[PDB]
Amino acid sequence: IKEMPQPKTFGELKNLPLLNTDKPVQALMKIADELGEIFKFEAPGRVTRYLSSQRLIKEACDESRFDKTLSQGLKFLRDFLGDGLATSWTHEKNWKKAHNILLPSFSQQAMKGYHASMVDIAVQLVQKWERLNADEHIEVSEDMTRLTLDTIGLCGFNYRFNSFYRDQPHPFIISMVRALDEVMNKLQRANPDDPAYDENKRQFQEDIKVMNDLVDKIIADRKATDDLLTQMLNGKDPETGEPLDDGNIRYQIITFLYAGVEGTSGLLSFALYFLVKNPHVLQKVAEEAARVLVDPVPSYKQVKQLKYVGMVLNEALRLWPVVPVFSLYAKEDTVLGGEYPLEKGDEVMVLIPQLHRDKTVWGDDVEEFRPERFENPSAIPQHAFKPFGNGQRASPGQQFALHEATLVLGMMLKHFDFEDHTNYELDIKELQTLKPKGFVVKAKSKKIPL
Ligand code: HEM
Repeated sequence: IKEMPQPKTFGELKNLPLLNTDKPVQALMKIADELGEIFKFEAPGRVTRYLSSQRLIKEACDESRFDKTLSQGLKFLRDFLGDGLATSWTHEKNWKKAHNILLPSFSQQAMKGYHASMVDIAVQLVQKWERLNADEHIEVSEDMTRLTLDTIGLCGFNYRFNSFYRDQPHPFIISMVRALDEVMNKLQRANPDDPAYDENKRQFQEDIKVMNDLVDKIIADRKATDDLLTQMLNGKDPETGEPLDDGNIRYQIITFLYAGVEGTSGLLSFALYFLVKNPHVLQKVAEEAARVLVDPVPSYKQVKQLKYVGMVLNEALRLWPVVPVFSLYAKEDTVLGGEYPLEKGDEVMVLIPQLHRDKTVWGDDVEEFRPERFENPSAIPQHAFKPFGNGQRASPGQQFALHEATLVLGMMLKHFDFEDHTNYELDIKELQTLKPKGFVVKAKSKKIPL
């Protein structure tokens, strides 16, 4: 039975000032590197424990001992995501119902139905890059976000955001990013009732209205005229026979569009970054892309044969898991690793970037980008790789995300050579999800028609 380490406290503010940064997850990684596999973190009125080792995280991932909790971050996201799937307690009224109703929208049959829409948007991206002049460059994170929002819009809702017909981000992206930024600010605010924050609160309500205005256009357009929206509006819970309430449906739509703005866009941006920084890996992916993608547009079967592209995407998720933390609570009194006693309700945070750098399960070379790590998935120890979370509360979008990401990276490397023309230094923007900031490249067309 050991005493848990804790970083510097600041009187009544406890540890809160340590995360007074634009990069709090990166700050928590530095604390983990100082204090080791577990440390206590206190803020006014709340305590959590950050886990960094596979040894402790494997116990946290035991669903008989631990269930999902909402971090302060996820609690604030309920301001516009409500009790959608991601921001619901496991035993809250709409979690199990929504989970059951939306399950067949991620079926193998659903995935085959989505492929044609993913190709539509991927073709738009390739055509944009083909039409750039010699003196121009690509804003990588920006164009990856255009693609992922358009893909979930078309695949999920038969709605065209038409992000490639806009120089600035779609108003929905502008408002969602501004809302996510306000939540990052709220996590650092000790005195939220201060009148100095009245303008912030007004702007927050305005951004929530813009997002709700778009949800109205998606529903109106469906009324005017078989996908995720069909299942939301018409699907009934097989257990109870009850459909989703109109209010919950709206929260689910914004939740799935949030997957469109953050997550897959981060992965694709991180993936291209690692490729331009590791030219031998880029050459290998370019060779696979050329060999497998023999048709003008990729088939479902051809995307499944892009094996090394899959390994590249997994190695991007290892180093920079784009959803970097998930939170759990002790269902009963328990002892973590035979050293740390927890009371019922005690909260733990899985620091995924630190888990993915645990030398005891990954070896010495944890900082090296080596997709060859994932040549044999079965050789990776249990609970050593958790970019999609854990158990019944794990990502339902894993297959969707990796299919989209494989298709896009495959086509990109089939159609273009890439130059890191500015010698870009990785700068990671944090919104409770991770994405490169200011990442720019030049593309050279291989002149292969679509
Ligand atoms: C690289 C891409 C993605 C990553 C890394 C990712 C990661 C995650 C993680 C870690 C969680 C668990 C969060 C927690 O325990 O608090 C999660 C939940 C979820 N993800 Fe994903 N995700 C990705 C793509 C997607 C996509 C494309 C969709 C939808 C189309 C999606 C929908 C969801 C939903 C609805 C949940 C909540 C599930 C529930 O609790 O019932 N994700 N995701």
